[PDB]
Amino acid sequence: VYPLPENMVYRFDKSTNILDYLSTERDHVMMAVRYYMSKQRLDDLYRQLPTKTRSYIDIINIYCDKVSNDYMASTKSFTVYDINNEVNTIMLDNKGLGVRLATISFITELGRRCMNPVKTIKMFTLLSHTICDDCFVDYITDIS
Amino acid sequence: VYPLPENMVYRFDKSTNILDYLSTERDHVMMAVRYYMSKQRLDDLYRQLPTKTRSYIDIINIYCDKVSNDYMASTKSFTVYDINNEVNTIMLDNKGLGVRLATISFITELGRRCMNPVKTIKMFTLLSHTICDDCFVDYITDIS
Amino acid sequence: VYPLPENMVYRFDKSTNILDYLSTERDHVMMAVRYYMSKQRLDDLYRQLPTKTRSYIDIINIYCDKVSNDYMASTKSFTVYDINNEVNTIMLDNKGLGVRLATISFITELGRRCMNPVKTIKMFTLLSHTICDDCFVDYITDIS
Amino acid sequence: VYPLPENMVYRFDKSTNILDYLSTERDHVMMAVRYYMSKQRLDDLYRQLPTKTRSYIDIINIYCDKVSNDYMASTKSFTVYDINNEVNTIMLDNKGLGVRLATISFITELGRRCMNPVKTIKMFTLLSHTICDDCFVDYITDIS
Amino acid sequence: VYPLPENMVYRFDKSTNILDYLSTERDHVMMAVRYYMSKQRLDDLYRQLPTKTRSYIDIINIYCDKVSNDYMASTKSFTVYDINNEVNTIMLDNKGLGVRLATISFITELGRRCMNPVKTIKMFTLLSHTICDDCFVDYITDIS
Amino acid sequence: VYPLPENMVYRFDKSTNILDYLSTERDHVMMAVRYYMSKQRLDDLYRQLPTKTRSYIDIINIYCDKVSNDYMASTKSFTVYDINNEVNTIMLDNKGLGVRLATISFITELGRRCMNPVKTIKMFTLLSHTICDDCFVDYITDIS
Amino acid sequence: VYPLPENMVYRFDKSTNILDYLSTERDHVMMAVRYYMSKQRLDDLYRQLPTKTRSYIDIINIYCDKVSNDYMASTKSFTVYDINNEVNTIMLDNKGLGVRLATISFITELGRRCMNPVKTIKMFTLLSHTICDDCFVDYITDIS
Amino acid sequence: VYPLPENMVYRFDKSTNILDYLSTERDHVMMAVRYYMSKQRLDDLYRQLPTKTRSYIDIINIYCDKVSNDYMASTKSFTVYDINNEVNTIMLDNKGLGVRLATISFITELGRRCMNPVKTIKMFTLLSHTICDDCFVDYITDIS
Amino acid sequence: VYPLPENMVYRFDKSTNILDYLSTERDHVMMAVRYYMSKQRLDDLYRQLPTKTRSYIDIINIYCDKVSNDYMASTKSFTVYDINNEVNTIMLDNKGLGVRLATISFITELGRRCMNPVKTIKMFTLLSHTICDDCFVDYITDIS
Amino acid sequence: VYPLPENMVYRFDKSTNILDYLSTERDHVMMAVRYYMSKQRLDDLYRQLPTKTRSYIDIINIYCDKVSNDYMASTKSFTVYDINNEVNTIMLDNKGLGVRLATISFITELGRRCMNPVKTIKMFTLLSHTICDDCFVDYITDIS
Amino acid sequence: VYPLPENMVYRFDKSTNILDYLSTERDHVMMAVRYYMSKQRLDDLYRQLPTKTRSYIDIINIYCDKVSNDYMASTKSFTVYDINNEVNTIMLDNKGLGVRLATISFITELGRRCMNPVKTIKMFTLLSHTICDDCFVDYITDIS
Amino acid sequence: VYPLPENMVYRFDKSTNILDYLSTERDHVMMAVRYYMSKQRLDDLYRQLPTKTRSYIDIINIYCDKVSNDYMASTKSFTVYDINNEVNTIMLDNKGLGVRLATISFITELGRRCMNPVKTIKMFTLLSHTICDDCFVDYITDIS
Repeated sequence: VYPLPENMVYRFDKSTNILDYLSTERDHVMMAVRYYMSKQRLDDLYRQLPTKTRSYIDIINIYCDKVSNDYMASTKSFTVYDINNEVNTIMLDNKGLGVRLATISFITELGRRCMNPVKTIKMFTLLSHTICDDCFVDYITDIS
Repeated sequence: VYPLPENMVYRFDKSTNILDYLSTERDHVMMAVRYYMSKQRLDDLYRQLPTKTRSYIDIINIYCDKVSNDYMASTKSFTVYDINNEVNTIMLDNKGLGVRLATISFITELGRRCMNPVKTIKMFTLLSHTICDDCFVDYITDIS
Repeated sequence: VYPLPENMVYRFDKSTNILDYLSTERDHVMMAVRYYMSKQRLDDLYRQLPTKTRSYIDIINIYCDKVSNDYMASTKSFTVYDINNEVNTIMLDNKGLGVRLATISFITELGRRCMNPVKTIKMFTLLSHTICDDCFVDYITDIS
Repeated sequence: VYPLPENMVYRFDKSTNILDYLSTERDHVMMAVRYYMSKQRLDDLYRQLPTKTRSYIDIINIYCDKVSNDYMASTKSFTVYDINNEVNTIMLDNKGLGVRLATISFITELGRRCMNPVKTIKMFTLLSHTICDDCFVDYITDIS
Repeated sequence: VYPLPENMVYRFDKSTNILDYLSTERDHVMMAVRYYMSKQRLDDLYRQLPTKTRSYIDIINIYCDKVSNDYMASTKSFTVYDINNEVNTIMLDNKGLGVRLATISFITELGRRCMNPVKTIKMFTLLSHTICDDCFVDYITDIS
Repeated sequence: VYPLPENMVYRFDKSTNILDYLSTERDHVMMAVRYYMSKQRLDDLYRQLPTKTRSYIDIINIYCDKVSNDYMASTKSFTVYDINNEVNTIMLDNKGLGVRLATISFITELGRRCMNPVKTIKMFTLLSHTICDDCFVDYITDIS
Repeated sequence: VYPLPENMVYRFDKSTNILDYLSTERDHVMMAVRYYMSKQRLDDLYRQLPTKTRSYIDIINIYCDKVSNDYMASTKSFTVYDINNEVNTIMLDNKGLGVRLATISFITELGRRCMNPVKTIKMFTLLSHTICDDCFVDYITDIS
Repeated sequence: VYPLPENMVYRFDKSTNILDYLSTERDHVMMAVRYYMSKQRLDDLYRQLPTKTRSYIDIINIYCDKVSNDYMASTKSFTVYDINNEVNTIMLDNKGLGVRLATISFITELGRRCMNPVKTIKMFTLLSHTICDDCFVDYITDIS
Repeated sequence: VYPLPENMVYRFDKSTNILDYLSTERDHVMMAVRYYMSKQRLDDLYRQLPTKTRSYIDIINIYCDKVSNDYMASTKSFTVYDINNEVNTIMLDNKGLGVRLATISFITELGRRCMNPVKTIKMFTLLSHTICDDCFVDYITDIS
Repeated sequence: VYPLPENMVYRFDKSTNILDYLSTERDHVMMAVRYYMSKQRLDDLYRQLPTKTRSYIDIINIYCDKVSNDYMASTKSFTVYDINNEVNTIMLDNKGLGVRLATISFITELGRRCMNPVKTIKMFTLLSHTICDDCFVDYITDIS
Repeated sequence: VYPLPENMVYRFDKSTNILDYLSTERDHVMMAVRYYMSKQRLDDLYRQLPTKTRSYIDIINIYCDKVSNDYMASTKSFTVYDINNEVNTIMLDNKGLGVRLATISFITELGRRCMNPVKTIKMFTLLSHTICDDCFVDYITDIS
Repeated sequence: VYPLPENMVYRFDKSTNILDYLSTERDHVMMAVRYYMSKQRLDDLYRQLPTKTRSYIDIINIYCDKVSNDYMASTKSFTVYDINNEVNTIMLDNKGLGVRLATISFITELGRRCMNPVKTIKMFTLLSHTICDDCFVDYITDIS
């Protein structure tokens, strides 16, 4: 509230939201276990990727990291399904590279805000299919 | 086969198994998209964890990393369920810290070998519940 | 003015405001002396803090740094007093961690904008009392 | 479009605009050649600058980098000329350091958005004359 | 006492003196809050200083750091006032650079030993006026 | 002259030639402004280049940097035009990669020696067209 | 022998085997000369390789380094010839990438154990022909 | 040819000579395989050398690296044999350390220029015998 | 037990064995005190060793570290005495360097497993006499 | 003696005292063996310590390192026993944290001066019991 | 002699010339003592220089280092005197900055080649007077 | 004088003594020239020293640096001669290593305090002869 910028308190509430999921010691320990497992798995996955896939990851980092540096998801009842379909529709109409990269950043931010890991990775899996249309694949292979 | 150590060819076949999942350019690009999203999400998650949870992650790293440095999952029809229940049974009988840490490393390795992300993170989620019994939580809070 | 974003010139005026305080060579040298003294004192203070206090500082850095990276004070007649009391009132009503961390960042920014060192550190001293209610202390000890 | 923030797609379109200039392999190679030449020239130029000029560059970095971290050009028919004259007019009226530094950052951003190198460096050359009035030179020599 | 060097126990008592100020959890948290605020403010201040002031800070570091590497303040009732006046008197008689730099180091050490932040920064503010006589300013501008 | 190697004095005269362009404080400040702008623009350009173009830049660095480590332009009336045409003629006769890379290094050195930025970047622009014949593009795409 | 693991003494005997080749001061100096020459040559070779070849080297490092981290040659009368032919036969039957990478690691280990440099590099030369069948080349170009 | 320094085009032709050996994809892959093997072998060799041999390598680096920083081999029909014998003759007459170190650098450069690995390492092997006369061994043991 | 590799649980039990020695807070603090003292003493010891001894330590590191990277002690009633005598007997028969280095690594591992510091350093002291026979000393001085 | 500060020669005699223990090559080699073993054991011990014990070690480092940076043992017949008992007596009377930390630093320095490893670690073991009274444990758990 | 570049053997003879001054162990030890003393003195001198002098040193480094990277003294009877006077004469006629910087590099190289330390530093002392004419001082203060 | 430690003002006077030698701009520039020359010469000298001499320098650093970290010369009429002879006399009586190392540190400190470079290096030259008696050479060769 006021003297404080209202946008500011909301941002801080949002940044401390994980704490509502860490109510007991058991919750903390389970989070630690899952993080260890997930982080080891991701580090290992990258270690098995050949340079073709690594260069595609580099391209995504180049554009998504640039924009991000230059400039309902934490709910219990979260509808990735309609967001997916809305995305699919935007992609059939707009054939630019930009909107595809924008979708990647948008979904990534929903993933940051989502406190359910199974839901998060289902979202990533579905939306990566939707984002990788023939148009996106053609851009990525062209500029790599 | 022979002059080569048979264990060696099997290890190399295993390490190149992801390539059977990367058959088309689209498969490569989707993998790149999912990796970007997953890695951003994990980096962001850690950034929101308070020092209590970070110290619990440190403990797991200390023991699991030590052992790992000192010393059916890639299939289509993978049964985490029975592995879980076998683990649950070992934990009711053996109350040592070691077997709990061993389970973490074991499941982490199954996660490395699993080429299906939704299945992998369901496994982590279920098994982290099973591993974090009152006994494990008590150890972790005691030594942190 | 215009072709330039008006927000931009104001931001640049604000960032060069210290220069009005550095009018003579003597002003520059006194600033250098005070900075040396203050910076040595702060480095020394941290060096005498035990790990309990350091972990509490880490928690503040984790959340305040996250928000800050994700997203009248320079006047002669500055009223910390009413700002304090407004803060105190917000804290009696809102018991969230977020608003407490938001207050820390807000007051820190007023401190950045304040060109009077005695006034600045009186502000910090008063407001740190106000921010550290039983609610904030309970959060910080809980998650550390 | 919508579920996506409209500002976001526009930002991503803007960040991928160079790709319209890299349509053929020849375009990529020529860009690589020009970048090598330009970057070698700039590195070499700095290497021949004495400490007086380097300290003036440091001052610009200190204030422009601070603001930038705290917070029609890509067209074919780009009018630096009127922008220059508008700037010249603002500088005759406003004698603050801030507006001069703001002009530097503003023109630098137009340079980032400009996909024509000859036009870009003509812009820099003209506008550096306009920005470096006696007022700006006096500030810069005073605080260096 | 004895087998131990008496100077040694006194030095260790002195180095652990902050702990008498950190008696409760609230005291620890308030210290953490004030340190965060003060350290952010000081880092920000330096970031707004032009190269002239930075070179003056460098000079102080060069001589005070050299001597320090080559080789009543923590009380409740601390008299900066008489120390100031004693300093002022030494400076009217001794016109050397050395005694001015010695005063800086001396007052800095009193600041280290002072467990009251408002008193500390009042001391720095007053004594920086006293140390920066025309003689000191002349030395500093001459050798910079 | 003599006891000194004549080549040596000439090299030192050449390395200090920028100083004739930095006669006034205004000249120093304008140079600082232009350098800031040019360097920001170049850093930004690289940040928007995809991995295809970056690998082409790497190839140029690999060969031009190797040779350079293993082993009239500063005038007012400089004729890039005839140098261009001489280059064009050498390239129609000699189809080797080496002579193309040699041209890049040669023109880069003329750029180093040129104290006029508009002339320099016109030179780079023209000569990059001339160097990037079908032969050069074919080499670069082949070995990348 | 026993209390010691027999595998351990054998491993240590193997690791100190070079010392039988360094019997005189002359042997040490000749080894130093040959190492300098060989290491300079290899560093220089890499420096002349374009990014295409470097990415192929990266692929080999990615898979061979992964397996190696996860998990008769020192004789006078060493038969690379039959080992080659055995390898050739395994490759005609097994078309997997894994067995090709396994051969690389296997031959590399024979090279480590071989104390004759001319024999070692003849082995590498022959076996690199044998390993690089159309199948291996197709894998490597596909995933790069 | 001319406007270009003739020495320069020749140097660039020389630096790109490996490309004539990398005509097919198979040639690139075989080069990558051989480089991996050779580089692993050399890294492993150094790892088994005791400090005596390492200090002898350091001596060669100290003098050969100093000179190199201060300041027919790529043919099909290359005669190391006569070069060896010419070297042997120079060493019988000149007993200085310098000429021995000069031979090392000279042969190392022939090795850089030689595009045949078996021939290169035969050269190194033969010439290291020739260079390591009693005179060279005496120097190296004396100054180590 | 089973689904888990039995070797794995045993390894994890072994790696967490210190925790049985850290049952109370006092045990933790005493361990911290002893570690500080022991680590300071060892760092200080190395700092007083001349380059002769440091090169001998380097030799041990070179061979023991190589093997270790390439590839009853925690009991209350531990018999170093018989292990010593068994070692002494192996050394009278086997005059190789390898078995001496193997003994060093073997005893070092017993030291890692031993949770009694006085017993551990008695072991090291005795066994270092036994390992350093005239044969070992001759090897070490020869190759240093 | 004189022109030299007598304290200085004594300090240098003290710093070279280990050399009287390194009279033969065998003595050097045994020292190298014992250092390797002791240092490996200590590095390994730390690697098995959980974060609780590590934070207690951090506290000791924070205060003992601060004082040490701010500001009969090498004999054959050394009496730790009476020093222990003197310490025990000081601790029963003085309940400050400082004197406990002073004892740690004092005993650590005796350990530095002691050239007998078995005696040194017996000293550490005994004195760590004596220093870790209920008072010290209470301080350390309170501030961690 | 020939197959070897004659310039090369001469360069290597020159680079190993110090060895004629290190004929005995005593010569080596005295060199080590003098180097320690000289290097400590020079490091200490720089540590007492204020930023004015440091910026003048930076200017010399900028130009002398640039030229050196871009591109009778070791005798017993060395005449600095005539070289000085020749330099003095060149400076009265040539008023450019370049020739002054060239003299610095020239004399520095004579210093490198001079194996007598007293003679070397007399040379530096005399020639620094000669080089620092009013013309050089004016350049250096102007561009700093 | 008093409130200030008298030792402190004297230390600061001593640390700023060079400034009396830097009275004019010419003095600053000459100092910069001499420092550049001396520092280049010393860096170059070390680069030509073989590992034997470097290990002797390491030994001096090990002991002199240890003591220095653990714990009339600036006059116009300075008598190195009598100090030398006093040293010579102490060395004939005291045959310890310590007193020789103490002399090195003592003379090094006189060198730090001496503001005349020719006198300083004459001192180093003379005293290095005096310190390097047969006794010192024997120690240094023994422990290297």
